[PDB]
Amino acid sequence: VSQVRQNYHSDCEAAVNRMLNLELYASYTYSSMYAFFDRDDVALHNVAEFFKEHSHEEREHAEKFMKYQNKRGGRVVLQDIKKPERDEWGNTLEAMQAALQLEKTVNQALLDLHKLATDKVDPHLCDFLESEYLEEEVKHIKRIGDFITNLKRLGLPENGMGEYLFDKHSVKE
Amino acid sequence: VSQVRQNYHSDCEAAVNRMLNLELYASYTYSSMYAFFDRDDVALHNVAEFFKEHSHEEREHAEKFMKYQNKRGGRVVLQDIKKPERDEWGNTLEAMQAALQLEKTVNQALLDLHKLATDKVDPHLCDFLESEYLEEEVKHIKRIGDFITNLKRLGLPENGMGEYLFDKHSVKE
Amino acid sequence: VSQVRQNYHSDCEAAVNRMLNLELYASYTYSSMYAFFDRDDVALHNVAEFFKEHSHEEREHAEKFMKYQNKRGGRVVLQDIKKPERDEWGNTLEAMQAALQLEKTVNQALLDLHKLATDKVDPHLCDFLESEYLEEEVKHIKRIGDFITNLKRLGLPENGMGEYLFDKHSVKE
Amino acid sequence: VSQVRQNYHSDCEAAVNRMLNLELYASYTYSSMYAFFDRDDVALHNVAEFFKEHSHEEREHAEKFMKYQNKRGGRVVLQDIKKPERDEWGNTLEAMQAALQLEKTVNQALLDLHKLATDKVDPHLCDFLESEYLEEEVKHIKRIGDFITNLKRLGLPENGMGEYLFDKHSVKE
Ligand SMILES: [Cl-]
Ligand SMILES: [Cl-]
Ligand SMILES: [Cl-]
Ligand SMILES: [Cl-]
Ligand SMILES: [Cl-]
Ligand SMILES: [Cl-]
Ligand SMILES: [Cl-]
Ligand SMILES: [Cl-]
Ligand SMILES: [Cl-]
Ligand SMILES: [Cl-]
Ligand SMILES: [Cl-]
Ligand SMILES: [Cl-]
Ligand SMILES: [Cl-]
Ligand SMILES: [Cl-]
Ligand SMILES: [Co+2]
Ligand SMILES: [Co+2]
Ligand SMILES: [Co+2]
Ligand SMILES: [Co+2]
Ligand SMILES: [Co+2]
Ligand SMILES: [Co+2]
Ligand SMILES: [Co+2]
Ligand SMILES: [Co+2]
Ligand SMILES: [Co+2]
Ligand SMILES: [Co+2]
Ligand SMILES: [Co+2]
Ligand SMILES: [Co+2]
Ligand SMILES: [Co+2]
Ligand SMILES: [Co+2]
Ligand SMILES: [Co+2]
Ligand SMILES: [Co+2]
Ligand SMILES: [Co+2]
Ligand SMILES: [Co+2]
Ligand SMILES: [Co+2]
Ligand SMILES: [Mg+2]
Ligand SMILES: [Mg+2]
Ligand SMILES: [Mg+2]
Ligand SMILES: [Mg+2]
Ligand SMILES: [Mg+2]
Ligand SMILES: [Mg+2]
Ligand SMILES: [Mg+2]
Ligand SMILES: [Mg+2]
Ligand SMILES: [Mg+2]
Ligand SMILES: [Mg+2]
Ligand SMILES: [Mg+2]
Ligand SMILES: [Mg+2]
Ligand SMILES: [Mg+2]
Ligand SMILES: [Mg+2]
Ligand SMILES: [Mg+2]
Ligand SMILES: [Mg+2]
Ligand SMILES: [Mg+2]
Ligand SMILES: [Mg+2]
Ligand SMILES: [Mg+2]
Ligand SMILES: [Mg+2]
Repeated sequence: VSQVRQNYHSDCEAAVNRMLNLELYASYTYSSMYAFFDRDDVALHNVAEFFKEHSHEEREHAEKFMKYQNKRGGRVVLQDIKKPERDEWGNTLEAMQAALQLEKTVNQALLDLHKLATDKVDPHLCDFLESEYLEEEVKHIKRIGDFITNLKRLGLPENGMGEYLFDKHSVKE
Repeated sequence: VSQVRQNYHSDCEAAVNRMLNLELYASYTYSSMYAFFDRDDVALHNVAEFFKEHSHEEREHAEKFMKYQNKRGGRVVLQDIKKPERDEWGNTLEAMQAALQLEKTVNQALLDLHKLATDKVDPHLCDFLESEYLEEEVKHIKRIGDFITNLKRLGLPENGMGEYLFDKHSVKE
Repeated sequence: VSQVRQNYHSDCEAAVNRMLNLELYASYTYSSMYAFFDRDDVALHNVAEFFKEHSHEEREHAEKFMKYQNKRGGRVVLQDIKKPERDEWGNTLEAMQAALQLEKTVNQALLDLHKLATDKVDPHLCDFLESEYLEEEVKHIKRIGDFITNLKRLGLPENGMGEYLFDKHSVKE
Repeated sequence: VSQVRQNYHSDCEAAVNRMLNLELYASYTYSSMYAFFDRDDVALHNVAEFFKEHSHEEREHAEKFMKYQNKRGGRVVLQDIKKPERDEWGNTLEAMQAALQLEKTVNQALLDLHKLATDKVDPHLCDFLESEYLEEEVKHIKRIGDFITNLKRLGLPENGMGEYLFDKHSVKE
């Protein structure tokens, strides 16, 4: 084993690699959303830029797992980054609904990793998850839920004026 | 009696303690409104922050009565702060209507205290009320009434787009 | 359930609401202490301002629980804020002794909530408690204990000169 | 009558002149206290300077009544400024006790003038009293009472060390 490795279970190492792939998957889905909202026949630029920012964030989340793996003496093992589930995202409401589920999927995986870390008596990995990931997920989920609420209030999906207003007044940088 | 006490009727002292409790009650009701508008299924953040600010104001109003009581040689006597009348506040219109009635209840109590102070020939307490409270109440009542007018114009309670517009254009910090 | 809610047990949600009430209760007790030490026949202003500051802190602690509840998709439910146990607080020693017990009551409730969160496998709530509350409690308890030690050294309750010296040299802003 | 005079009763004009004399009397008493505490066999300089400051304040209070009288079209009529009741003031406690009674005498006279003004339906004179005098009296009375409390706590009159400590830690500029 690595000279640095101490109290780091094989199962946690593998789970970190799986998590990294999921972060990368989330990044790629948000890129798809960005591109959709930048289409000339969609054209909700502030929405698009929100998704772009989230794509970037998720990619940083992935980088931080790679660094974590090496710090603990584990070995980064990459897998294919699967393409997003959809090619087209309907409208701002549908996209936000998809983003909420994505975030909850990410969160569940983080929570599962934390439970594994707990089981294996790995306080360092717990702390990393709690300090760098779990609160950010709560924040994202809350923000997106709040957006959904507003989109529904604004009459989505039918009310185009409402969709326009949201893009112009909600999606603050 | 206190060495400082001069021209301060027992009835005014007691009425000051009652008023203090009412200020605290008002603060707590506005906190409830804040929390309601911060819910993920409500999500009107600027509305929420308006109520939060008013909660803070009312708590300062209470502190100022405590200081006043001691300055005059009276004794602060606290009672339970009753929970707000509702757990849920419907929508921005219903909440603003409740806030208007709350402010008018506060104002009536202030006016009643002023009449007591007058009756007891206490110019100092009159002046305090006039200089620190009565004008602020008029301002609040006016602001909230103006909001109600606008909320009705915007189609509340039914018109969700109108509610959204209000949150984004009216509730200035 | 709320669209945001994920891994948040009903029991934890209720316990958060109870905790919030206790923070508010602590705030109100410290306000009472402030008012007592501001009395003309007590007149220990720096002591009074220490308690005032703690009142404000506790109220901020309460606000942070309200925000936490909403972030997790729970629902804030308020109860009456009970009046403090005493109307009068004796002297600086008695008050500090009461404040120590108050802080320990708060701490015990936080520790109990953490144990519940642990039992329910809620790392997010653990982290919140550990990062925002538990260390602050240790600090407060230590500070107040240190004050008690000094008050006893200074001859409280009998030694008025000692009480005066404490107010003028210990209770630093 | 003066060309400016409007709604100004002869009784109020005379009462203003009496009040002015009382302000001047208060000033002169505080000067006496200053001189006593500056004696080489008393030597409590910070105490002395507190009284000096109050002497100056009272003299400004008198000036403001003179200006008020002329503004309303009354005529300033001066009387002798009587010497203070004592030549010697004992100690810091005795002096503060005398200052408390002096302030309460001043306050009573102000309150009496306000009642006269009320009776004569003179809102301008009411307002002047409330805005320029009555709150300052409450503040002074409170401050001095607080000092008395502390002086008693410190063991006055017998405890010279306590008197010294008060001069060095209480009588802030
Ligand atoms: Cl290992
Ligand atoms: Cl598709
Ligand atoms: Cl985080
Ligand atoms: Cl706009
Ligand atoms: Cl009285
Ligand atoms: Cl309700
Ligand atoms: Cl006002
Ligand atoms: Cl849940
Ligand atoms: Cl009691
Ligand atoms: Cl902490
Ligand atoms: Cl010192
Ligand atoms: Cl006239
Ligand atoms: Cl004499
Ligand atoms: Cl004044
Ligand atoms: Co752009
Ligand atoms: Co992520
Ligand atoms: Co990067
Ligand atoms: Co983020
Ligand atoms: Co905000
Ligand atoms: Co108020
Ligand atoms: Co405050
Ligand atoms: Co008046
Ligand atoms: Co205001
Ligand atoms: Co202060
Ligand atoms: Co607290
Ligand atoms: Co606050
Ligand atoms: Co931690
Ligand atoms: Co603290
Ligand atoms: Co000097
Ligand atoms: Co004066
Ligand atoms: Co001058
Ligand atoms: Co006035
Ligand atoms: Co003054
Ligand atoms: Mg090797
Ligand atoms: Mg392995
Ligand atoms: Mg933009
Ligand atoms: Mg495929
Ligand atoms: Mg954190
Ligand atoms: Mg007494
Ligand atoms: Mg009474
Ligand atoms: Mg805002
Ligand atoms: Mg009840
Ligand atoms: Mg005014
Ligand atoms: Mg729902
Ligand atoms: Mg439940
Ligand atoms: Mg201080
Ligand atoms: Mg009770
Ligand atoms: Mg910490
Ligand atoms: Mg003429
Ligand atoms: Mg005349
Ligand atoms: Mg000095
Ligand atoms: Mg004579
Ligand atoms: Mg004033």
